[PDB]
Amino acid sequence: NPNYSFAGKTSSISDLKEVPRKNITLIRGLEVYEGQVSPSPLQVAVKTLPEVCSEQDELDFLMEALIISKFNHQNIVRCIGVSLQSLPRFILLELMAGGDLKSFLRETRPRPSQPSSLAMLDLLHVARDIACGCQYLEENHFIHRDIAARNCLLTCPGPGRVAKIGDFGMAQDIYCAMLPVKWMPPEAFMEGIFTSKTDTWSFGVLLWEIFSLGYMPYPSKSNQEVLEFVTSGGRMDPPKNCPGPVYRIMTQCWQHQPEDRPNFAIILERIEYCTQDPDVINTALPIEYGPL
Repeated sequence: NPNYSFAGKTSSISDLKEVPRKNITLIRGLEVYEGQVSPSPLQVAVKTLPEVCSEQDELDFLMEALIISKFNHQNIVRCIGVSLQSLPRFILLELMAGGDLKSFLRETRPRPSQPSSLAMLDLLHVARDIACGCQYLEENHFIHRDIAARNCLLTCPGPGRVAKIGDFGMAQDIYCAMLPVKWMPPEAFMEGIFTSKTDTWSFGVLLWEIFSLGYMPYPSKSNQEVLEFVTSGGRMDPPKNCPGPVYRIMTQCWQHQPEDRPNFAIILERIEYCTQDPDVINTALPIEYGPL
């Protein structure tokens, strides 16, 4: 019966909104499923706990539910509720029909078949959306410890999409071959120290992911190669066609000392300035060659 504290308030399993299992219908796989909760039922994403799981997996599933349920921000995926009293156990989330941001960027790259699928403003809007969520976490003293394109989701694929932070596993914090080293600042991988300025660093890496249209950070480098590179002052080059003003946000996010990195209010200010600049937003994204 673990307690969870966020923004000075403590909650437990009893605070989670239990939805009767009979009101929940699974529609398709997306494990995660599209579902409906009951003339116009609510469309949801359903995250499931495998019945064949360990006891730690059970506790981790509960904690995930507690964490997400206590956030209240338009750029953090909503929790509709849970169904923990039937098996397999469910967490019911906001349906994000656009899927994860990394997959979206890769699949929606400008190609000859789709020459204007995305523009710079689309990318700056995604960046602003996630920075807004990050500012909310910072203001509420929550350290994400796992900001990355794979952990962000889109409301829909088409125009008007809103990006949100969707996953809260805190993968960077060991307090390893699964460690997301490519998103971690020096103090995190060396000393295991995390603060809101460690989220700033990771946001810089996300910005690179966005403006590269979904490339893996540090092209051709392994995890240890990246660790040694970043420790010695090495930084990524700009993504292809990346405007100078946008690259400078990245390089500010990657200052060696945490105190020299911007907070999320400043990041948002800088993203807004880029969004206003015609030379930035009139920059064409590269076209990835393919058939008509």
